[PDB]
Amino acid sequence: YKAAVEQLTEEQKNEFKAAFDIFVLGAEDGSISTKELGKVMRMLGQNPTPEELQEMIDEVDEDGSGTVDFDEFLVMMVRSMKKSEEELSDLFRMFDKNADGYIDLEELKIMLQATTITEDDIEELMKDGDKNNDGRIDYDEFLEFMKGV
Ligand SMILES: CC(C)COC[C@H](CN(Cc1ccccc1)c1ccccc1)N1CCCC1
Ligand SMILES: CC(C)COC[C@H](CN(Cc1ccccc1)c1ccccc1)N1CCCC1
Ligand SMILES: CC(C)COC[C@H](CN(Cc1ccccc1)c1ccccc1)N1CCCC1
Ligand SMILES: [Ca+2]
Ligand SMILES: [Ca+2]
Ligand SMILES: [Ca+2]
Repeated sequence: YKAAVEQLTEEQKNEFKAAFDIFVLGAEDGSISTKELGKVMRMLGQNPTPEELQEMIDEVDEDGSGTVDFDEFLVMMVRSMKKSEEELSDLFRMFDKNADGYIDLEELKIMLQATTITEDDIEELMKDGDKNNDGRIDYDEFLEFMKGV
């Protein structure tokens, strides 16, 4: 909910902002349309249909603008943290190409293709998610990372 968004620390909002920035790369009016959602999806190795992408945009577009702005992105995230389990597993697998149950530094570099976010940002992301210091994020770490401890 809108209010719950204000429970996020200032650092969480910034991190979500960094993620939002990747989606709006080269976007009109800096908001996420089906076009940008399709580009990230494709960069992650998927091949969504127009119906699937439109379904995702409508699910989080609260003002019927047809696009997702940062405020709506935040609410969307707050909502998933506080079905979500399944999307999380798929997302993990999108990064875990060899299916060994880990996301290593190289696999995270997928986010630099056709791209705002930098290698330093990636190595930092890795440190944030890698709790046991083995240079990788396993599924349990990933879930804790995505849900918030
Ligand atoms: C590498 C694969 C294991 C991940 O793809 C799984 C897809 C993702 N979904 C939704 C989704 C998108 C983003 C993040 C998590 C889930 C999907 C839907 C439309 C287009 C591409 C993927 N789900 C489709 C139904 C069950 C599998
Ligand atoms: C997967 C979770 C961490 C966040 O859940 C949001 C995703 C799609 N997101 C994020 C996303 C999209 C593609 C690839 C990775 C993550 C989303 C993003 C932008 C616009 C709309 C939805 N689904 C929410 C319900 C249906 C959509
Ligand atoms: C799931 C999406 C809404 C984006 O989530 C963004 C980041 C890291 N993502 C990076 C990412 C960028 C763009 C699209 C999808 C994901 C991430 C990626 C891989 C492994 C761990 C985190 N999470 C860190 C803690 C909560 C936010
Ligand atoms: Ca909107
Ligand atoms: Ca892997
Ligand atoms: Ca680890």
